[PDB]
Amino acid sequence: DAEFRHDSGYEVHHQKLVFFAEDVGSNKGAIIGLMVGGVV
Amino acid sequence: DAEFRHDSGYEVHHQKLVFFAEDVGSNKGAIIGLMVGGVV
Amino acid sequence: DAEFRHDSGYEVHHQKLVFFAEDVGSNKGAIIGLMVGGVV
Amino acid sequence: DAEFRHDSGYEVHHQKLVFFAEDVGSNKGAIIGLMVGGVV
Amino acid sequence: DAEFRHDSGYEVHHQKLVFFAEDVGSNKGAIIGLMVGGVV
Amino acid sequence: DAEFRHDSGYEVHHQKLVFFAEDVGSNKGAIIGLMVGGVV
Amino acid sequence: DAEFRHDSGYEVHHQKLVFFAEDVGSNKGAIIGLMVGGVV
Amino acid sequence: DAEFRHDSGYEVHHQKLVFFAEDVGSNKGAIIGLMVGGVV
Amino acid sequence: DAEFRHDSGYEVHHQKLVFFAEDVGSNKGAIIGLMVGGVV
Amino acid sequence: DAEFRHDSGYEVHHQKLVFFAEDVGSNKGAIIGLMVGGVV
Amino acid sequence: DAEFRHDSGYEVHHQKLVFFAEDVGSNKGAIIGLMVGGVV
Amino acid sequence: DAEFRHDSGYEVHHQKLVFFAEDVGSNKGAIIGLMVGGVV
Amino acid sequence: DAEFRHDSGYEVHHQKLVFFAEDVGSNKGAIIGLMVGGVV
Amino acid sequence: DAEFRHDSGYEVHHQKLVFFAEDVGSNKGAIIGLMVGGVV
Amino acid sequence: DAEFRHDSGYEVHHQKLVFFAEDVGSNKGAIIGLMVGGVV
Amino acid sequence: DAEFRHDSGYEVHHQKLVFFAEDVGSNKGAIIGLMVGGVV
Amino acid sequence: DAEFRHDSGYEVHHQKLVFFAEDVGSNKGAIIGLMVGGVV
Amino acid sequence: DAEFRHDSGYEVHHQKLVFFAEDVGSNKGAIIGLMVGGVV
Amino acid sequence: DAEFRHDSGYEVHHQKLVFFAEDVGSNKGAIIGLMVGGVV
Amino acid sequence: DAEFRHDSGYEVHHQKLVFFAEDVGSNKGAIIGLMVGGVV
Amino acid sequence: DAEFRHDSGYEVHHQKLVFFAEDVGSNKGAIIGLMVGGVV
Amino acid sequence: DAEFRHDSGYEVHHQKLVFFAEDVGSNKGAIIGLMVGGVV
Amino acid sequence: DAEFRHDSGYEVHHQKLVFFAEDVGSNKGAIIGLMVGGVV
Amino acid sequence: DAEFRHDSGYEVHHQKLVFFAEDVGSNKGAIIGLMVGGVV
Amino acid sequence: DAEFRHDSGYEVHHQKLVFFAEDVGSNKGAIIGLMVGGVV
Amino acid sequence: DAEFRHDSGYEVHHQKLVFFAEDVGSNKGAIIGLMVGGVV
Amino acid sequence: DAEFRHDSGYEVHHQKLVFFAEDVGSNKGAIIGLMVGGVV
Amino acid sequence: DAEFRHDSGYEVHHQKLVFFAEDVGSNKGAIIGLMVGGVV
Amino acid sequence: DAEFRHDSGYEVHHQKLVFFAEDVGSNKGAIIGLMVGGVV
Amino acid sequence: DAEFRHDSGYEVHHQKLVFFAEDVGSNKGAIIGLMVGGVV
Amino acid sequence: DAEFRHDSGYEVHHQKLVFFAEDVGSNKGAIIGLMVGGVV
Amino acid sequence: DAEFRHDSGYEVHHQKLVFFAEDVGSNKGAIIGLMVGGVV
Amino acid sequence: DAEFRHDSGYEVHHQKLVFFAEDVGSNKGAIIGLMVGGVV
Amino acid sequence: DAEFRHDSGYEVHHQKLVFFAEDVGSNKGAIIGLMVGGVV
Amino acid sequence: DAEFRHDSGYEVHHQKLVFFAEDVGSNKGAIIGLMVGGVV
Amino acid sequence: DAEFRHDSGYEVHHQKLVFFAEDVGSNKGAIIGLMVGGVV
Amino acid sequence: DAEFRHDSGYEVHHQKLVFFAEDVGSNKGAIIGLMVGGVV
Amino acid sequence: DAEFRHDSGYEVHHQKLVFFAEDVGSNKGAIIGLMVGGVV
Amino acid sequence: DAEFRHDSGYEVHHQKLVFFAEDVGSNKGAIIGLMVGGVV
Amino acid sequence: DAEFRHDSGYEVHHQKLVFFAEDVGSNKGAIIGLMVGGVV
Repeated sequence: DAEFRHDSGYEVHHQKLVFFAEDVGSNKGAIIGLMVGGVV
Repeated sequence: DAEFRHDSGYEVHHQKLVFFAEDVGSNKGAIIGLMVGGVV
Repeated sequence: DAEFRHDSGYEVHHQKLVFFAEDVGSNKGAIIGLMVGGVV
Repeated sequence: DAEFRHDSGYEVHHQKLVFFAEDVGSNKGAIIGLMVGGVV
Repeated sequence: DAEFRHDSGYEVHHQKLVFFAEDVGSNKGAIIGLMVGGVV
Repeated sequence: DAEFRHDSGYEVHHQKLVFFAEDVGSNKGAIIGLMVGGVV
Repeated sequence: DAEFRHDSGYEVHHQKLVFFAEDVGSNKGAIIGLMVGGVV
Repeated sequence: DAEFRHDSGYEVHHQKLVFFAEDVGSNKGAIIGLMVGGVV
Repeated sequence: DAEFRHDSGYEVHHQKLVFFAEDVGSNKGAIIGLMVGGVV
Repeated sequence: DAEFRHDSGYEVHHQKLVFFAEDVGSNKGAIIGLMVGGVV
Repeated sequence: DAEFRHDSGYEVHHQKLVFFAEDVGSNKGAIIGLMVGGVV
Repeated sequence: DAEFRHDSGYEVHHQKLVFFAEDVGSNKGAIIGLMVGGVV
Repeated sequence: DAEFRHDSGYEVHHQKLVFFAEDVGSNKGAIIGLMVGGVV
Repeated sequence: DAEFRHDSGYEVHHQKLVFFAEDVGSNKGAIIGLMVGGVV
Repeated sequence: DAEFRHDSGYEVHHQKLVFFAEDVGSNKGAIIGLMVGGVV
Repeated sequence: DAEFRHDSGYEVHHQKLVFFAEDVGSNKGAIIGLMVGGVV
Repeated sequence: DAEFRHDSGYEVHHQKLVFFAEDVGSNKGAIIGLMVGGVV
Repeated sequence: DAEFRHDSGYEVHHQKLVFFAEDVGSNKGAIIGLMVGGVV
Repeated sequence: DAEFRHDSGYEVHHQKLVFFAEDVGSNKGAIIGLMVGGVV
Repeated sequence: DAEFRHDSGYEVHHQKLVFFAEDVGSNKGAIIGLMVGGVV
Repeated sequence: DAEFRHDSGYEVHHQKLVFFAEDVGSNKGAIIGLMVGGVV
Repeated sequence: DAEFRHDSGYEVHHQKLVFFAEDVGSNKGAIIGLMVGGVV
Repeated sequence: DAEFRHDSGYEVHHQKLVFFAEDVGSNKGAIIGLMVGGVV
Repeated sequence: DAEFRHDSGYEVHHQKLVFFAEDVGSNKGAIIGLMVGGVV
Repeated sequence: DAEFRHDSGYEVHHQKLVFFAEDVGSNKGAIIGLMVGGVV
Repeated sequence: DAEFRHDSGYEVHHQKLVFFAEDVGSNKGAIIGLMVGGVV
Repeated sequence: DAEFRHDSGYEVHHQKLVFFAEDVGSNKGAIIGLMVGGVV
Repeated sequence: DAEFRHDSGYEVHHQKLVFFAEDVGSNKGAIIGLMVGGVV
Repeated sequence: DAEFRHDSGYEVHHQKLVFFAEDVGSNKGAIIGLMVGGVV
Repeated sequence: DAEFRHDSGYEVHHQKLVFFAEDVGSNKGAIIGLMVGGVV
Repeated sequence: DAEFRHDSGYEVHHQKLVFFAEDVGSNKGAIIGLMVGGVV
Repeated sequence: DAEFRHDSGYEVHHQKLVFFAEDVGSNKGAIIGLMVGGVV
Repeated sequence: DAEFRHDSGYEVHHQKLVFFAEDVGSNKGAIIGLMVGGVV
Repeated sequence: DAEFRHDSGYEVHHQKLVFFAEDVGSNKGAIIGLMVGGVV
Repeated sequence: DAEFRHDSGYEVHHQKLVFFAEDVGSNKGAIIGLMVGGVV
Repeated sequence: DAEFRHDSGYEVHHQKLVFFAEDVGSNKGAIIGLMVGGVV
Repeated sequence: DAEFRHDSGYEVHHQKLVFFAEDVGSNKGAIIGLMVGGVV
Repeated sequence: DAEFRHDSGYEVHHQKLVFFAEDVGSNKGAIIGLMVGGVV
Repeated sequence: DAEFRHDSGYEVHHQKLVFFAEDVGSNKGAIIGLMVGGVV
Repeated sequence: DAEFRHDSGYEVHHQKLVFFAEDVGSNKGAIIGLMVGGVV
């Protein structure tokens, strides 16, 4: 995207498991079926 | 998006499990079927 | 969106489980079926 | 995207497991089915 | 993309496992089915 | 891409395993099915 | 691409293993099926 | 590419193993199926 | 390519093993199926 | 290529093993299937 | 190619083993299947 | 090639073994299947 | 080729073994299957 | 070739073994299958 | 070739063994299968 | 060839053994299978 | 050939052995299978 | 040949053994299978 | 040949052994299988 | 031959042994199988 | 869908223009945020 | 859906324009926010 | 989809223009955010 | 899909233009963000 | 896909133009972000 | 795919132009970001 | 693929032009970022 | 592939031009970034 | 591949031009970044 | 390949031009960056 | 390859021109960057 | 290769020109950068 | 190769010209940069 | 090679010209840069 | 080679010209840079 | 070689010209740069 | 060689001209640069 | 050589001219630069 | 040599000219630059 | 030599001219530059 992202960690006293999945999905811009510049 | 995101952690005294799934879904912009610039 | 988001953690004394799913769903912008610039 | 990203670590006292999957999905720009510059 | 990225490490007191996967997916630019410069 | 990337390491008190895989997927530029400069 | 990359190491107190795989995938420029300069 | 790259090492107190693989994949330039300068 | 590359070493207190493989893959320039200067 | 390369060593306190394999793969220039200067 | 290369050594306190293999692969110039200067 | 190459040694305190192989592979110039100066 | 090469030695405190094999491979100029100056 | 070469030695405190093999491979000029000055 | 070569020695404190083999391979000029000055 | 060569010695404190084998290989000029001045 | 050669000796403090085998190989000029001044 | 050669000696403090063999090989001029001045 | 040769000696402090073998090999001029001044 | 040759001695301090074998080999002029001044 | 579709044309006495766009929209199956097979 | 669709044309005596956009909208199946198989 | 489609043409007495765009939109199967086989 | 498609043409009395674009859009199978076989 | 396709032509009394683009879009199988066989 | 395709032509009374492009887009099989056989 | 293809021609009364481009796009099999057989 | 292909011609009354390009694109098998047989 | 191909011609009443290019693109087998048989 | 190929001609009433280019592109078999039989 | 090929001609009533270029491209077997039988 | 080839001619009523080139390109077997039997 | 080849001619009513060039290119066997039987 | 070859002629009613050039290119066996039977 | 060859002629009604060139290229056996039977 | 060859003639009704050139090229056996039976 | 050869003539109704040149080229056995029976 | 040869004549109705040249070139046995029975 | 040769004549109805030149070239046995039975 | 030779004549009807030149060339045995039975 036209902007950024961020993340942060820091400590813990025991075991830690982390799973991260960002932005699942097709589109982030524009989807166009058909465009016509001009007819007659 | 034209804006950013953020996250934060910090500590804990025992085991921690974390699962993250951001922005599930197709679109973040525009979907359009068809456009006509001008007819007759 | 044109606005950001945030999250926070902090500690606990025992095991903690977290599951997060943000913005489930297709659209965040505009959906258009058909547009006509002008006829006759 | 026209913007960057970031990440952060820092220490912990025991074992840590991390799994990261950035931007899963087809499109980040524009998809066009068919475009016509002009007809008659 | 038109912008860069970043990452960060730092130490820990015990074993750490890290798995990283950036930008899984087909497109980061523009996909065009067919384009016509002009007809009659 | 038209921009660079970065990474960072630093020490740790015990064993560390790291696996890195950037930019999985076909396209980073433009894919065009067919283009016509002009017809009649 | 039109831009460079970077990496960083630094020390550690015990054994470290690193595996690096950069830019897996076919395309980094332009792929064209067929282009026509002009017809009639 | 049209830009350079970089890497960095530095020391360590115990054994280190490194495996590196840059730019796996077919294309870094342009692939054209068929191009026509002009027809009739 | 139209630009250079770089690498760096430096010392270590114990044994180090390094394996390096740069730019694995067929193409770094242009591939053309067939090209026509002009027809009729 | 149209640009140069570089490498660096420096000392170490114990045994070091290095294996280097640059630019694996067929092409670094242009591959043409068939080209026609002109037809009728 | 149209540009040179470089390498560097320097000392070490214990044994060192080095294996080097530059530019494995067929082509560094141009490969043409068939070219036609002109037909009718 | 149309440019030169270089290498460097320097001392060491214990034994050193070096194996060096330059430009393994068939081509450094141009390979042509067949060329036609002109037909009818 | 149209350019020269270089190498360098310098001393060492213990035994050194060196093996050098430059430019292994068939071609360094031009290979042509068949050429026709002109037909009809 | 159309250019020259070079090498360098210098001293050493213990035994040294060197093996040198320059320009392995058949061709350094031009190989032609068959050439025709002109037909009809 | 159309250019000369060079070599250099200099002293050493202990024994040295040297083996040198230059330009192994058939051709340094031009190889032609068959040439025709002109046909009909 | 159309250019000369060179070599250099200089002293040494202990025994030295040298073996020199220049230009192993058949051809330094031109090899022609069959040449035709003209046919009909 | 059309050019000369050179060599150099100079002293040494202990025994030295030298072996010199210059230009091993059949051809230094031109080899022709068959040449025809002209046919019909 | 069409050019001369050279060699150089100079003294030595201990025994020296030299073996020299110049231009081993059949041809230094032109070898032709057969020639035809003209046919019909 | 059409040019001369040269050699050089000078003194020595201890025993010296020299063996010289110049231009071993059959041909130094031209060898012709058969030649025809003209046929019909 | 068409040119001369040369050699040099000079004083020596201890025993010296020299062996010279100049231009061993069959041909120094021209060898022809058969010549025909003209046929029919 | 688990069912097919259909279309029909037939004639007209003058010019006819038709534009068709089937099934505008993201989904035809199922979109779900998250599932849990079982907890404690 | 589990049902098919249909369309029909037939003729008219003058110009006719038709624009058709079927099933505009995201969902045709089922959308689920979160589902739990069972807790305690 | 698990079912097929169809289309039909037939004749007309004058010019006809037809534009067709089937199934614009991301999904025809299943999209899953995250699934868990079982926890504790 | 698990089913086929179809199309039909047939003749007309004057010029006809047809443009066809089937199945524009990313997905036709299954997209999964992350799946877990089992945890504790 | 697991099924085939079809097309049909047939004649027409005047000029006809046809443009066909089948299955534009990234995916036709399955895309998985990350899958885990089992954890603890 | 696991199934074949088809096409059909047949005649026409005047000129016909046809342009055909099949299966535009990256994937026809399976794309996986990262897979884990099992952890602890 | 695991299945074949087909095409058909047949005659026409006037000129016909055909352009065919099948299966444009990177993948027809499987693409994997990283796979792990098993960890601890 | 694991299956064959086909094509068909047949006659025509006037000139015909055909251009055919099969299977443009990188992959027809499997592309793998990195695989691990097993770790600890 | 593991299967064959085919083609067909047949006659025509006037001139015909044909241009054919099969399987343009890098890969028909397997491309692997790196493989590990086993670690610890 | 592991299967054969085929082609067919047959007659024609007027001139015919044919150009054929099979299997353009680098690879038919297997390309491997680096393989490891086993580590510790 | 492990299989053969074929071709066919047959007659024609007027002039015919044919140009054939089989299997343009580097590889038909296996290309290995570097392989290791085993380490420690 | 491990299999043979074939070709066929047959007659024709007027002039025919044929130009044929098989297997243009470097490799038909195996190319290996470097192989190691075993290390420690 | 490990198999044979074949060709065929047969008659023609007017003039015929044929040009044949089989297996143009460097390698038909195995090319190895460097091989090691075993190290320590 | 380990196999033979073949060719065939047969008659013709008018003039015929044939040119044959088999197996252009350097290698038909094995090329090795350097081989080591064993080290320490 | 380790196998024989063959050729065939037969008659013709008018003039015939034949030019034949077998196996142009340096190597039909083994070319080795350097071999080492064993080191320490 | 380790096998024989063959040729065939037979009659003809008008003039015939034949030119035959077998095995042009340097090597039919083995070429070795330098071989060592054993070192220390 | 270790095998024989053959040739054949037979009659002809008009004039015939034949030119034969067998095995042009330097080597039919083994060429060795330098061999060592054993060192220390 | 270690094997014999053969030739054949037979009659002819009109004039015949034959020119024959066997085994042009230097070597039919073994050529050795320098050989050493043993050193220290 | 170690084997014999052969030839054959037979009659002829008109004039016949024959020219025979066997084994032009220097060597049929062994050529050695210099050989050493043993050193120290 | 160690074997004999042979030739054959037989009757002729008209004038016949024969020219024979057997085994032209320097060597039929062994040529040695210099041989040493033993040193020190």
